[PDB]
Amino acid sequence: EVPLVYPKENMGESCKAPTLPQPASCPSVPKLPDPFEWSDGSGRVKNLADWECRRNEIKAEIENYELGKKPAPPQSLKATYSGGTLTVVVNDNGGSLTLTSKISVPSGSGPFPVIIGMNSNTGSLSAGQFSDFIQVPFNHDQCAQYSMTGQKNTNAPFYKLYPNLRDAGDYIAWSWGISRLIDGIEQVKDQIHADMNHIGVTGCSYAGKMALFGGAFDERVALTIPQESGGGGINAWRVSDTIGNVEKIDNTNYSWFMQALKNNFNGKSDKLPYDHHELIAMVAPRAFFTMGNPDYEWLGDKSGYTSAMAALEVWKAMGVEDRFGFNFVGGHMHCSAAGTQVNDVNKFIDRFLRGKSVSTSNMLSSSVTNDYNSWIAAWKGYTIDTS
Repeated sequence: EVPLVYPKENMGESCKAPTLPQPASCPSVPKLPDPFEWSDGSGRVKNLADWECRRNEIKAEIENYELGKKPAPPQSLKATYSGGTLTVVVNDNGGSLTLTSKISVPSGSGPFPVIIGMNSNTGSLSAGQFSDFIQVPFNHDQCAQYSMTGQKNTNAPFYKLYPNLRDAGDYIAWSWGISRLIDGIEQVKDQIHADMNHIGVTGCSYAGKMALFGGAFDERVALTIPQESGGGGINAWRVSDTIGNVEKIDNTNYSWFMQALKNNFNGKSDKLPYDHHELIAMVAPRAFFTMGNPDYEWLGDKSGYTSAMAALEVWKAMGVEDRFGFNFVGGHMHCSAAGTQVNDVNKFIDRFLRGKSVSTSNMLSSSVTNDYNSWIAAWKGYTIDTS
């Protein structure tokens, strides 16, 4: 079989860093870059061990051009569970940072699957969809302060611990904090009966982008569920440039992302060696399900829909396309899932987090349409050898 999840945050840390051309020497790839093409233009992924390194090239490209580098695991990490609260103490190069979450543990001997919500248990999905889960809220402000002015708070605890990261995007702090939570859950696992092979992550809107980066950048996340992530999330920068008045390089904020993206690629997103379809593909071969809301134009769902279809090619290539699913539909308020969305994702929570043999074969339901073949025609229908 193809792994559904991995024991380590990054199985490909041993891979060789890709070439990273200066922005002005970057080729103009006007449609969506080829996710299987090595960063140096020298061919295409062949097997699973290759995909891990291509995943790490995508990671390195996203870190280099728009987020900043996720720190490696810290030198020291101590987690404790007392009074319903998990507290995680991080030590690295003479600094400290502490995370604290009020978690809720199901009754019984276990083990229990895990759901990490952004700023809440279960995020913007209902507690009922995870009534049988360990529920761990990620209080993101304990790493970087959420805000919607395009300005950064360099005194937040992450930036105090890595002061030379004050140019990095806030999404790299948040991804790193989610990986520190999972570190602490691992440490206390036998005490709360956590099943480390069934951890999910979810959030909506800004919290949707947070969940996308969080699970893309951590291979111990067995199901990544961004909800209405919009521009800067599942949406491709390129396609969002072709539609109008959406979140895109021109108007997003440059504290969550690096100012370098605007300065080097605004009006020239064809020059990016990557796009966000490959951010989604960093989750492959693990399970992925996302929700759209075309009723809000600011989310740019034609770009999200397009980029999701592009990402699916990576699951197809590995013969696991039933681990990828979405649902685009209107008729619901932002961050409150439509009825069909609650049902669709519940099939994914059952199979990939609860372990039931539900089927998930073709859940690509969307009231949004777009010429997505136009964006992926060059590279498409590739396949990878799975041993």
